[PDB]
Amino acid sequence: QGSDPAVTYYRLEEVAKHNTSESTWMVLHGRVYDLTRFLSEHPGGEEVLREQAGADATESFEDVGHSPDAREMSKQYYIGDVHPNDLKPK
Ligand code: HEM
Ligand SMILES: [Mg+2]
Repeated sequence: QGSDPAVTYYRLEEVAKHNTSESTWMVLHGRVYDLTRFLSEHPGGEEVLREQAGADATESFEDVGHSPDAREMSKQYYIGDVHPNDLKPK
């Protein structure tokens, strides 16, 4: 019922738990990225990620205007999709 076996799903209330330097997950465009090993290598700094860790950071991501290389760089951190219950209705 909407459920691709190829896709692990994470509820947002779970993603919210990963908001620490020990484990930082973040949501971008309906997708969940584990950025823990990425923190120190993010050119915009750790702080800006930490401040939005455990949440949907899509808007902030897009407003900064990340580069194509930045988008390509994010893919290795993809660990699953946001549970459909927690996606916008429209
Ligand atoms: C939504 C949370 C995020 C925020 C708030 C954020 C914010 C920023 C800011 C403020 C800068 C500096 C502005 C500038 O370059 O002039 C920056 C640069 C950069 N960010 Fe992020 N970033 C986020 C997520 C990510 C992710 C997931 C990746 C990919 C793994 C990433 C990759 C980069 C790269 C490569 C740069 C260097 C410039 C470019 O290639 O765009 N960022 N980021
Ligand atoms: Mg490329």
